[PDB]
Order: sequence, then C-alpha cells, then structure tokens
Amino acid sequence: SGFRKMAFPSGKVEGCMVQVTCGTTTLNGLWLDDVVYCPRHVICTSEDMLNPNYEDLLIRKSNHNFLVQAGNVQLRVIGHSMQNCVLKLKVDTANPKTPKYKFVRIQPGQTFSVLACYNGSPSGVYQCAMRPNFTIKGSFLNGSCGSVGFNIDYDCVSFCYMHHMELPTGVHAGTDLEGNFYGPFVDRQTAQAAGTDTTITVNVLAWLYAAVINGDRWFLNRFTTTLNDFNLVAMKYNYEPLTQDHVDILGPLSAQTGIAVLDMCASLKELLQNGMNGRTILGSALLEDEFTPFDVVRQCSGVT
Amino acid sequence: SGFRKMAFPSGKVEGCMVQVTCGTTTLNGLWLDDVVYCPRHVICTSEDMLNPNYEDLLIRKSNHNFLVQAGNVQLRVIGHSMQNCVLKLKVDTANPKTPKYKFVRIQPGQTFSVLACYNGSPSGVYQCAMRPNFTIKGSFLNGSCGSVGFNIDYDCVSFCYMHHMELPTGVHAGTDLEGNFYGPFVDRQTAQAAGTDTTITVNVLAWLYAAVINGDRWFLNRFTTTLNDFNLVAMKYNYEPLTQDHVDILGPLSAQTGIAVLDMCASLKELLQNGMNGRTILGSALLEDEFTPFDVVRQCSGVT
Ligand SMILES: CC(=O)N[C@@H](Cc1ccc(O)cc1)C(=O)NCC#CBr
Ligand SMILES: CC(=O)N[C@@H](Cc1ccc(O)cc1)C(=O)NCC#CBr
Repeated sequence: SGFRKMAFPSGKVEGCMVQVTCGTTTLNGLWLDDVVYCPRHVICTSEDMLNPNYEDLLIRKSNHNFLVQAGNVQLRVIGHSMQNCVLKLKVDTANPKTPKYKFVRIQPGQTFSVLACYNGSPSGVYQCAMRPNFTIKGSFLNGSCGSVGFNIDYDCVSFCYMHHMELPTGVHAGTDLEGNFYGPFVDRQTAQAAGTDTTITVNVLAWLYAAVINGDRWFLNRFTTTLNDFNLVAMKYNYEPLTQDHVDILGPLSAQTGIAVLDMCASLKELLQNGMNGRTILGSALLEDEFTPFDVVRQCSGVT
Repeated sequence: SGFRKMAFPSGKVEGCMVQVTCGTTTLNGLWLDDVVYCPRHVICTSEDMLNPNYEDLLIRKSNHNFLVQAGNVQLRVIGHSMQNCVLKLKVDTANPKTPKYKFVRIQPGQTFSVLACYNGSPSGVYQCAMRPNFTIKGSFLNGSCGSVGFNIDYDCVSFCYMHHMELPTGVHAGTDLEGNFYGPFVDRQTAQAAGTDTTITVNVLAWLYAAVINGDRWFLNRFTTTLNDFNLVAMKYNYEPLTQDHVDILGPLSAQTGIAVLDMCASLKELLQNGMNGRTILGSALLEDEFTPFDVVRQCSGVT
C-alpha cells in the first residue's frame, strides 16, 4: 500500500548525460549512439539571448568550439547540425551505455520523469506533467538546460522533453528531442506569458481511484453525474473537459475498484464544490493531477 | 527556480539490486561486494509470519536454498548468516557495480530516496522521511521487501533503510543495513500500532525558506516569536519541539534569505493558527515536512 509521486529509475539516462560547453556557456547534453543533443542556445552570449539569429550565430562555430565531456573524458566532435531548437553534435564514439530508446512528443496531461543535471552530472530525479498550457513545473537552476524528461517501457527509454528555459513566472519550457518547443514558446529572452494552467481532470480521477485502492475512501458519495453535467462544473473550476476517451482510459481502475467513472466524477464534483474541509487524500490537501491512469495502474501493480 | 520532491539519481543502487528466493518467497536483495543483504523473513512461510523463530527456521536452510539472481544470471551462495533482522548471503562473485558505500542509521526527520523493486528489478524512485514514530510513508506492494533507502554524497551511497513490512494501517517499517528495525517494530505479523506521526518542524521551516527563495512569500508576516512561545504552539499542533540545534541547522537558509529563523517560526505559528485559507505554498495546500535543511540547500544550489 501507499502512493508516492514516483519517478522512473534514472540509471539508463544517467549513462547518457554529458557536459556541453560553447565559449563561456556550460549546459547538459544527451549522448545517444554517436550524437550529443543539446539546446541550440548553448551558442548564445547573454546579450544574444534577447534577439538571437541562430543560423547567423552558428556560422561562427566550428566542431572544435563544442567541448563535450562524458565523465572526465573529452569526446571528439566530428560534425554539428541544428534541428529546430536543438543541436546535434556528431562525436567519433558511440555511447557504450546507449539504452534502447525512442523520441516521442507527449500530449498535455502526460507525465514523465526528469533527471536534473548540472555540468553533465545527475543532481536528482522527479516526476512532472506536460501542463495544458505546455509549460512544466520543474525544479531547474541555471546550468540545468539540456536535462531531459523520459518514460521507460521495460528497457526502452522514450525521451519526450529537453529543458531549454525558465519564464519570468519561474515555470519551465522545452522541446521534444526533435527540437520542437512544447506550446508557443521560443528560445529568446523576450516576454512570453503562459496561458491558463488548467487541472488535468482524467489525472485527478486516476488519483482518486489510487486513493480508493490505498484505503482513502471518505470522499466517496451517494451521487452520480453525466459527462455534460460534470463538464459544466469542471469548466467553472478551470478543469479540462472530460471526454469519453478519458472514461475509456479509466476503465481498468473503474473495474478494479467497482466504482463507475461517472460516480467518481460525482465525487470529484462534490470535492470541487465543497472543498476538502481540512481533510486529506493520499496525504495531499489538494487534488493531485500529475498521475496518469497508466501511472496509477503501474504503481498499484508494481510494473518493473 | 521551482522546488520538487526530488530523489537521488538511482543508477548506483539499480546496479546493486538482485532477486532472492527462499522456497516460494521471492523478494529483493542488495548486492555489495560479495554479500547479498535481504530481510530474514525470506525464510518464512505465510504461516511462520504469525510467530516466527528465525534461528529455528534458519537451521532447515542451506546455502543452496537461497536462490540469488542478478539480472538473469544466478549467483553461487557460499555462505549465509543472520545479523539482527537481515540475512547476509556470501556469494562467490563481488558485485562489479558495487559503488562506494556506507551503512548509516538515520534519525527521525531525515529524508532518503527509495528505489522500489520487485523480483530484483527497479520499479521507481521516490523521496521519503523517517517519521518521528519510526515509520515511513512509502509506496510498497508485496514483493517490494529488500528495497532500500539511501542518500548519495557525490559518489558514496549511504544505505539507511531496507523495507521489511507494512503495518495493518498501510504504513511501513524496516531496518538499517545492520538489520536493526527503526523504532519498536518486529518482523512478525502481529498487532503493531505506530505512535503519533508528529510533523518535522525543522523540515517545515526549511521548506518555507525554499518557498521564499522560489518567490512564494505571501505567508511572511510582521511577527517574531521565541523558541518557548513557538514550542507551546508546536506541541498543540503535534509538531516536534524546535531546539537551538534546529535553529543552527537553518542558519544557512536564514542567511541566504535574510529572514531570522524566529521570524520564520512566527510565520509558521500564524499558518498553524489561521490555516492556508485556500492558498498554496510551492504548489502544496499543507505544510511539507519531508525536506531537510540540507535537502533545501542542495536543491536550491544544484549539488551533483
Ligand atoms: C528567467 C531566466 O533567467 N532564464 C534563463 C536562465 C535559466 C535557465 C533555466 C532555468 O531552469 C533557470 C534559469 C534562461 O532561460 N536561459 C536559457 C535560455 C534561453 Br534562449
Ligand atoms: C500487511 C501485510 O500484508 N504485510 C505483509 C505483506 C506486505 C509486505 C510489504 C508491503 O510493502 C506490503 C505488504 C508483510 O509485512 N510481509 C513482510 C513481512 C514480515 Br515478518
């Protein structure tokens, strides 16, 4: 029993982290096969960041200007290219620790683990979600750029995020491993405001199922609702609309607990309208929305 | 910016996890050098668990009855001994992935990372604290026994916990790596109730400092207090007494923020007496107590 914000074991990703230096800027790289992936803003002076022309800045850079260090051993850079907002540094050595991997672009609501790194060295691991506004609420200091987000399916690491920047509101923006930003964000130190950080309704419901499985049942009530009635209340509370697809995805947790998804919706409706009244659910005083239905089943079934 | 419940990178510990089977029971082992450490209850039938005599049960066990598997490779057991509540299985092969390590016995309030494992395979990593009642609030299913808790200082893993059992209240009990239980718990399926789970005051204050550093300042007030006045309020709210030693330990965060520890105590006093009024601090609706002053400085300074 018990339910924790749980990250994937980070070992497979620790084995891929390197240091990238361009001029005075040091940040992190991901070394997979003979390619090191890093934020293209590694080439920017702090001046450049206000209005960078990456193609023009890149003309002034040669292979030998990209200093790549794996542990305390230097890698030889034999090629470099820009793909969207990432640089791909071709090195002469395949990472011997390259795991089986994929690059995936996740949807808002999806969760992943972050291995926070500084100078190519792992600092810590924590669990995040892609917010509905395409920000993530990370823990990232200056030097953490190039830190990556991932999921593991058995022995295959799906890389979904690379850390690029912090907005003036202290929320985080980054790319997939093809260098495309999540959301409308750009790698420029300009005014960029995030939109509404809505609550991931399907994730809250998953977590309420987690709570029932783990013996936390006080919030279960005598009511049901409909998708349309629930959604009226969800919109009022800046919750994402619930779709039949979400209902279908909760099907396993519905079956395991014997609680109809629309009955759990009616419980969530009352929690929104009435609050927690100083009570807690799985040790939280607010409704947690960074566990997916897949996460709750994984953690409640002990997948490795 | 940002502040997350962050675990140590688990790679160094993933490299030590093995499967231990005795008869029909499979659980996890920790392989360091040529010794595999596991809960002695691996030798128990579900019947045995009600009133086990471990010395008597162990007489019926030989080296060849302890099946140890590292990945999908079998280790040869050449010796076994009981130390307190752990078994030490001597194997013929030194773990080639043995990190630099120590066994430490932590105090209540201290935090550590858990690598939850099933069948010797890492499932996930999360952060815990030794509660004042010597329980931990983990996420552990049946098969998770032998999963370990640890801290890393640079390249040295300090192992502090091995998971042994879940109490009927779904809280967790375990040993240090010398096999001594934290608190009064025993490896028998008998009535064992935990005492008062008090709040780790110094940890709450550390986290309030974390909040100020990360721009969350609404709870800072115009008041101060004294240790004795604060402690009167702490006791009333089942908070641990604050000592001068705690004040001294917060000194770094006091200095970094310019907020006197007793001023932050007066802020915490008002939060206890008045509640959050539906507000949040670092995304929490309750006062977080599983970050140590050391954790807050580490995460706010980016130690690797
Ligand atoms: C608001 C601010 O200082 N952002 C800086 C520095 C910084 C980066 C990551 C982080 O997690 C915290 C701070 C930034 O975004 N630099 C990278 C770029 C580009 Br183009
Ligand atoms: C209440 C209950 O079923 N406890 C069992 C099974 C169990 C173990 C760990 C866990 O995390 C969840 C469940 C138990 O404590 N077995 C180990 C011993 C001894 Br001696």
